Amino acid sequence: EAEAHKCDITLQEIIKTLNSLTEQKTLCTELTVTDIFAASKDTTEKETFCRAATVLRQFYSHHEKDTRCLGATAQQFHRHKQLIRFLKRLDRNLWGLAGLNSCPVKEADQSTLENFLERLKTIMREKYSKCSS
Repeated sequence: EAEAHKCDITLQEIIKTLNSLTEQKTLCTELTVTDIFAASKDTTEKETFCRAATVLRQFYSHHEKDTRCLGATAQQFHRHKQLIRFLKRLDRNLWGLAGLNSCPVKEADQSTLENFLERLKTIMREKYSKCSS
């Protein structure tokens, strides 16, 4: 089924979705998140995708039905379901390519969902330029 590669087209749409996840960078990113980009000795690109894929998992399960991220507006609701569908999509498109179920992401200080979403985009733009071989 593969022809050229599974990193130019698939991962490409995964990067665009990455920037879309930074739309709610104010009320939903006020909580926190492990800093996987705080001390990365020498992990792999597929291991980094699964790690951030687990953190994103809990982000689309509870924060989608939590009131802390809801707010208090009729338009904020219709816009919320939009970020929940884009996030759950990247959940399988990020690690689905990695190939690693076990992903112990419980070793890091309490970073912020903001600085983490920024380092997520950057990491996808410089690391995605090394999938070919």
